[PDB]
Amino acid sequence: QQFLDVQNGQLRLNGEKVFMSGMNIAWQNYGRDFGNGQYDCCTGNALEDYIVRIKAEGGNSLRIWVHCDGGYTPEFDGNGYVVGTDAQNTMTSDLAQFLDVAYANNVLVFIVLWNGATTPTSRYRDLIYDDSKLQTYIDQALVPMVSALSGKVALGGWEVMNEPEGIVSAGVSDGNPCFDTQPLAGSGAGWADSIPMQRLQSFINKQTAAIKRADPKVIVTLGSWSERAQTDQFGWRNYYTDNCLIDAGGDSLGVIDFYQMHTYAWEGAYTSSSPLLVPNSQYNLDKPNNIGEFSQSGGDGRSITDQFDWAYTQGYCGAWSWQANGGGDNADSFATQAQGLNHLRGRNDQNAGGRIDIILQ
Repeated sequence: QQFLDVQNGQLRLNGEKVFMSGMNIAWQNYGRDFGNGQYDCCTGNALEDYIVRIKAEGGNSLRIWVHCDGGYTPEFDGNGYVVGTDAQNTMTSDLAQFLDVAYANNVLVFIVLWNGATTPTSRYRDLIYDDSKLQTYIDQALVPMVSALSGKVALGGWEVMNEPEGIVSAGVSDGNPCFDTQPLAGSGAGWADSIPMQRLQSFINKQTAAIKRADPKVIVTLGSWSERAQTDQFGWRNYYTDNCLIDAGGDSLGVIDFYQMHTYAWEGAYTSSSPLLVPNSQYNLDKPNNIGEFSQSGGDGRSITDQFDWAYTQGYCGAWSWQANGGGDNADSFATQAQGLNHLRGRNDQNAGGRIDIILQ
């Protein structure tokens, strides 16, 4: 049995280079889609409809978020130790149902545990700071879930945290360059909290390692809010290299498989080092790279088709637009995002992004 993997700096499925073309969902009911019987009562039909509608437009993948700010899941006891994925222990079965639908539609699913783009709830923040509590998350929620889901063919990968740089203390010197955030000074990082980089990296490293012990074939990614935290080129730094994650968390297995840069324009202009403006090779990375979020509305005027085209032709392993539910600042409509999916449908230039029309059988 074949699952999505990485070789020779390429994303591959079975023999073949593949490109992940799709949308961030990123949720239906934010932080309340999976777990606590929500999928069967309330969210499952809407969520499955996104899978179908994405595939119908020619996409082959999606990114979806689960715990978010920790406000609903996972399930914390009175002292902040985690006792399970959710109060009703439905999360795993809920995701199972979602993944079975994805398989039936030949769509690969990328699952994001935590959100770094909003301020954490105190129980979630405490997992970042207290390893004893984090280990209960790992043992009581994450490992059992990951293990149980380890045979689902449509599970493309896990992602510990969306945009850790939202909650990082930016512009702070350190003797260890892995923990030094001076390259992020003036970037707008740290809009939601000021947690040290080392603690974010450790949190990531430990959970990544735990996912890979529970499922030794699954890939893991980590979506940074801009290129500024995932390249050592252009004056930036790559905070999620094997060496930095291991330096922070101590676990040799806690390494990611593909880099993922999000990109949006600020005051109507992208950075000159935006992944929608430079070819992925200029980042000189040791893993493939996915443009994991972007949008036409959150761009500089270029069209959604221009953006998917750039990702496909200039060295990236995927492109996920923001976002299928159409909601909030910098979200495009589903219809707009569909135009980009349409544009990549049927492509299979192995010298460029590779196969779009994937078949999971």
